[PDB]
Amino acid sequence: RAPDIDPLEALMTNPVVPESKRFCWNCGRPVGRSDSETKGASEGWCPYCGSPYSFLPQLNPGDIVAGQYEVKGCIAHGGLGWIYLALDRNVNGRPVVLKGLVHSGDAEAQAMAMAERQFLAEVVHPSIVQIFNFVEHTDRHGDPVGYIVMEYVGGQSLKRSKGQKLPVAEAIAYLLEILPALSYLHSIGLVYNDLKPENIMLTEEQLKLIDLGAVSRINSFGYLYGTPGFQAPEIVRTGPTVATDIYTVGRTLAALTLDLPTRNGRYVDGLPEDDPVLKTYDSYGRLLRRAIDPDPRQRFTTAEEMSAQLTGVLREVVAQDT
Ligand SMILES: Nc1ncnc2c1ncn2[C@@H]1O[C@H](COP(=O)(O)OP(=O)(O)OP(O)(O)=S)[C@@H](O)[C@H]1O
Ligand SMILES: [Mg+2]
Ligand SMILES: [Mg+2]
Ligand SMILES: [Zn+2]
Repeated sequence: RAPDIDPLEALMTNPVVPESKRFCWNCGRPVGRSDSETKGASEGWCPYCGSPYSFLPQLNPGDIVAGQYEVKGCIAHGGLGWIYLALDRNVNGRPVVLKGLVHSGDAEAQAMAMAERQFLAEVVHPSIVQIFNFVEHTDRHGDPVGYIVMEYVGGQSLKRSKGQKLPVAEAIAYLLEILPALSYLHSIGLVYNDLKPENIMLTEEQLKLIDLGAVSRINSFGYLYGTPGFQAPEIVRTGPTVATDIYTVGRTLAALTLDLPTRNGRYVDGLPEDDPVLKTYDSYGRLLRRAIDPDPRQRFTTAEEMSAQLTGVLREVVAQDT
């Protein structure tokens, strides 16, 4: 007899953060580490900045959030802590995903965080993860914390290491599917702000953008955070813009296709000279340089314009590959 297995079990991870992956959310320094003297604590305070940390899950299997979401366990751990899998009692017990909103804060701070992100529930595009709700629950210490509720997205991110870079045609075809989602965001006065391979999910059917935490209004300065090697150099002066999102498209294509030099764990600005890929596909190299131009006024004016040039480049890459 063949067994009846719950397919959710294979989707979840052991709810322990390995020591090599423990960092302070505030100052970025390693925390919760074992030394030649003492064992690393799963929760405590950062010895350098004094910020509280916890690598323990804040929602346990069987917990019910806002009388609606039945927690099943953990999917992954990130910058905002654990990412939980839950079953939505309003939508037939469909598995959904919960993620925290702020690393720390009192009741008023949590309420303000939920309210400021509520607009994401109105973002509707087939290539952008759907946000279903914003809910409150108590953490492992009894203090109320806010959660974003989102659609469960299948597959894995486009993040590729030095040995598994995508062929140019594949990477372009992927970004051509992403660019209309950016055009859609720009049409409603929003910037995605966090485009990078790790935030793009590849499913059995399509591509989907996740991690809407950086989504912001054009020319606003409330959120300036970004990854060195992906973020536009002028973000401090202009705030997020269509031009900063175009720059991230260029950086994303480069990170998916090129063996980019890295320094202190981040990709260096610009593109390497004599790179075999850029010498092979000239129009592609020209498009990337335009997209990452240090002058934002020199970049593609709109995502629709970039898509039009990119379509032309795909035809040329496909023809060259023969
Ligand atoms: N909606 C989702 N559906 C399925 N898996 C998800 C979903 N959101 C996140 N995950 C998983 O969790 C991983 C990390 O998700 P992210 O939102 O990028 O978290 P992050 O690393 O903490 O970046 P931050 O918190 O937003 S600043 C993804 O690579 C997926 O494996
Ligand atoms: Mg992310
Ligand atoms: Mg984020
Ligand atoms: Zn710290």
